[PDB]
Amino acid sequence: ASYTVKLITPDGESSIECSDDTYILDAAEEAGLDLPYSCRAGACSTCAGKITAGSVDQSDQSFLDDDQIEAGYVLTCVAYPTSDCTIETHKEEDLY
Repeated sequence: ASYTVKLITPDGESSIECSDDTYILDAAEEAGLDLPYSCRAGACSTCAGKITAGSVDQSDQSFLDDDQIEAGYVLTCVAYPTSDCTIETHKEEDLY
């Protein structure tokens, strides 16, 4: 289970279900492009999850995550409960 739903990085559709916390670019962006999560908001743009619509950060607080509990749009590389992960175009390095 876990790590299986859908994501999309330089390696388009990736599988992620994070039914055990995590999801972070590590699940996808690292499954094929290795990129740990730490820089924190205001430090990078690699974690631009486009509609994570899955991993529920929960501990958003001041740190960026999902806006409140469902929005990969922000740096969601530090979520908490993860009811399925859905990050598309987490960061195409262009922002079409």
